[PDB]
Amino acid sequence: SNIAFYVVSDVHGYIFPTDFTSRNQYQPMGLLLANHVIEQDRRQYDQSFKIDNGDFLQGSPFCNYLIAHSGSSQPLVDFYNRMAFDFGTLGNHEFNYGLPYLKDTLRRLNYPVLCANIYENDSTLTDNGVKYFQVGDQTVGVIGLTTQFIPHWEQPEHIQSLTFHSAFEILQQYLPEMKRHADIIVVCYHGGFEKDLESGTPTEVLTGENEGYAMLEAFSKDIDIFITGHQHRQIAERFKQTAVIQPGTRGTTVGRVVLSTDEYENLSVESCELLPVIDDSTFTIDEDDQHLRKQLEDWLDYEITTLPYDMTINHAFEARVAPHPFTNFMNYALLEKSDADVACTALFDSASGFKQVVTMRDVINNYPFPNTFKVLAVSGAKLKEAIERSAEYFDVKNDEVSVSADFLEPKPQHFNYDIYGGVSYTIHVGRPKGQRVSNMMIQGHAVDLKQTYTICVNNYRAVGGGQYDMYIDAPVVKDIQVEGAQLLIDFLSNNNLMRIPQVVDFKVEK
Ligand SMILES: Nc1ncnc2c1ncn2[C@H]1C[C@H](O)[C@@H](CO)O1
Ligand SMILES: [Mg+2]
Ligand SMILES: [Mn+2]
Repeated sequence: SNIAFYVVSDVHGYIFPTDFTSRNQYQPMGLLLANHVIEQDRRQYDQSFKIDNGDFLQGSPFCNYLIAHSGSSQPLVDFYNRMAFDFGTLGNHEFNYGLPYLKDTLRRLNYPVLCANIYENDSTLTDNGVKYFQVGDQTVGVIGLTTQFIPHWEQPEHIQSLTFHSAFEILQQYLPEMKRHADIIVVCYHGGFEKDLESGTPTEVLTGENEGYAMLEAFSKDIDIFITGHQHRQIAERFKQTAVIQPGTRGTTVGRVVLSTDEYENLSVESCELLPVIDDSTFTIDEDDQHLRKQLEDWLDYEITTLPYDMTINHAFEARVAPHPFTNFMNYALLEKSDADVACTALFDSASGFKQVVTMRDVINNYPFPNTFKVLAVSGAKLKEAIERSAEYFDVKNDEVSVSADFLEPKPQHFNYDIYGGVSYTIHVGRPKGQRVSNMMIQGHAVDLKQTYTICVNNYRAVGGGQYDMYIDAPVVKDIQVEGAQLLIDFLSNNNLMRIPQVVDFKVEK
C-alpha cells in the first residue's frame, strides 16, 4: 500500500496562469494549474495529502488588488478552500499585511495551518504545530515550522506580540515525543538550506535565517520527509534516508513524495521528485474565476498618468552599474517625500521602469512589496557602511564589472543592492569588500564620517533586511506610513511636468 504527499510552496498569490507582465499573458504556472496537476496525478495512489508550505498571502498583484478592494483575503481563501488541502504552514510574507489580517485569514481557511515555533504571548500563534494521522497500522506525525528571521524583515507593529524560536531547537525538543507517537515523521519548514546538502559547505552567511542543513545533519535518521520552501529553489533528493523537497515558487512545480509498505507493512520512501506544472487539454478555468481575472486585469490597466518621456529599463544590470532615469526618479520621489539628506531603493526583479503611459500594472511591477519608509539618523561612517554593503553586489569577471556569486547563488538576491540618491560616490570593485566606496559627497561637501545625516530607507532595510544591520536601532527621524506603490502614484499624480533633478550620481568600475 502507499501514500503520496504533494506540496506547493511560495505560491505567493499566483493563482491564475500568469505573472501579469501583460494582460493576456498565459504561462504554465499558478495554483489553478498546479492543483490540476495534483488532482490528475494523485488518483493512482491509495491515499494522498495536499500541503501548502507558506508564502501564500502576499506576492502578486492579485494580493495588491485584494487589499485595495475589500481589504479581505476571502477571494484568495476561496481558491484554497475549493481545493481541499489538508494542511499548511506559515511563511514570513503571511505577516506583511498585519496580524489581524493573518488571523482572519487562518479562521476563514478550511484546514489547519501548523506553526510550532512562533508564539503569541505564552502559546503558539496557530492553534497547533503538530498533526498526527494513521496510514494503515502506522502513524504519521507532522510538524510545521517557520524561519525565525522574521524580525529582520517585518513591520515592528505587525509582530510586536510575537516570539520567534529557532526551528532547529523546537524540532529538537519535539522529536522525542513525535517518535513516541509516530512511525513516520514529516517536517514542513518554511525555510531552506544554509549549507550545500552534498558537501556541507556554507552557501550563505550562517545567520539562523535558514536552518535546514543543521536540522537534517542532526536529525535525518528520525525524519522521513523534509519539506522546505522560502528560498524558491527546486530540490528533490535524498539526505541519507530522508526525502528532501523544495518546490520552487509560483506553482511552476509540485513536490511529490511517495511512501510505500514493504513486507512487515513498514512505510519507506519510494520516490521524491518535482512534477512539472504543464498545460493540458483538460484544464479549464470556470466562468467566475475568469470574471475575477478580468476585474483584476481591468484594475491593472488603470492609467495613473502619462509622462512626457520614457524611463524604461532595457537591461537591469545597466540600471545597477550606473545611474538610470528611473532609479533617479525613484530616489527623487523619496527625497521629496522625506526631506532626508540621502535616500535609497533597490531595483526589484520585476522593475522594468516606466514607459510614457503608466498603469497600475507598471507601478506594482516596479515596487512589488508593501514597504513603508523610515528616515534614519546615521553618522557619515554608518552611511559609508551601508554603501559598502551594496557595493558587495559587484565582482570582476575577466576585466569587466559583473555580479558577485554571493548575490546569485544558490538563488538571486538583486533586491539586496541599493542605489542611493543625494550622495555621490565611486565604487571600486577591484578593492576588498568594505573598502570599495570612495569620493563620497553630500551637497558639495565631503561626507564627514562624524557628522549626523538622514537617510530615507524602506521598512525592510530599517530592521536590517538584506544584511543592512547598520540601520538597526538608528534613531527614527520620520516614520512614513505610505507604501511604495502609493508613494510613486502620489508623486506621479502631483508633478505633471516631471522635471526631475539629478540626485543619483555614482560610478562603478574596477
Ligand atoms: N523590500 C522588501 N520588502 C519585503 N520583503 C522583501 C524585500 N526584499 C526582499 N524581500 C523578501 C524576499 C524573501 O522572501 C525575504 C528575504 O529573505 O524577504
Ligand atoms: Mg519566505
Ligand atoms: Mn517566498
